[PDB]
Amino acid sequence: HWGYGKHNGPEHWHKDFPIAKGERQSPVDIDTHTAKYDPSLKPLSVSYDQATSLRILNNGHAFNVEFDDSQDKAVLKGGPLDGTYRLIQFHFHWGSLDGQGSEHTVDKKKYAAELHLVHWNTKYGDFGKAVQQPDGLAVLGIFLKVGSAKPGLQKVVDVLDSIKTKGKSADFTNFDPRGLLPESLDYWTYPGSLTTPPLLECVTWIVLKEPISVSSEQVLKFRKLNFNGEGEPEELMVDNWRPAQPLKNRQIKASFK
Ligand SMILES: NS(=O)(=O)c1nnc(NC(=O)Cc2cccs2)s1
Ligand SMILES: [Zn+2]
Repeated sequence: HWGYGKHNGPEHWHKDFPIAKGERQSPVDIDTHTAKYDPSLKPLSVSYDQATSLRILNNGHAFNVEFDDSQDKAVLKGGPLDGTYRLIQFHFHWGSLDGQGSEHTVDKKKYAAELHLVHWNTKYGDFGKAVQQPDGLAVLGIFLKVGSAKPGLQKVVDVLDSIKTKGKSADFTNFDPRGLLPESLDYWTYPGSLTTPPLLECVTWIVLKEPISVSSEQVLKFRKLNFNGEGEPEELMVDNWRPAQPLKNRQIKASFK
């Protein structure tokens, strides 16, 4: 099955998922000088005050913190979006070294990790229907650099020992995702895809300009997770990022000058 190793990594995905070579694949390199300011772009509206987190799961590729999305509790609106997108889960991609780990790059620069807050368009009724639509998802992407600790990330870091291996889950209630956001909501936006199989071209990507800083100890704990299940040979969950894909016929728009 697919993964991030030598024999099943991103260069192999197209064999099971031919859309891997499609017209709107993600991630991409964000060339900041080529991105065009669009003064018609609205400010982002992030309303996470009523967010209800449920649990955290190691899925063998990353870990997902999942939310109750059966009501408008945590929603993303505005920006390039029409309508309301409901938060369903967040996860990260990270490196084996601080010099790599992000999926999007900025003028070819790689960050240590990248946070993805995944939202689905409520007009499609549920996530499964939404991913079949070109405007089905909105993923808010936030870069992580190594520096000062992010206090709002610590509760995530501390539960990771309980989900070390593939298939392990733990209760994860009352987590506030607002503690993962940077100060500024200036963003770049472009139409793209899921960055893991099935690689569906259903995502409006909104990537924040300002990274958050996390500590060396915090990202070190991400790297102690396992791709494998318990009782299988240990393989550290690191470098679970897809590299930049061709931009093709797309324009990246910026919300800021
Ligand atoms: N890296 S990414 O954000 O582009 C993604 N790639 N695949 C994804 N699949 C899902 O979010 C399905 C799930 C919904 C709720 C729990 S899992 S997100
Ligand atoms: Zn992701």
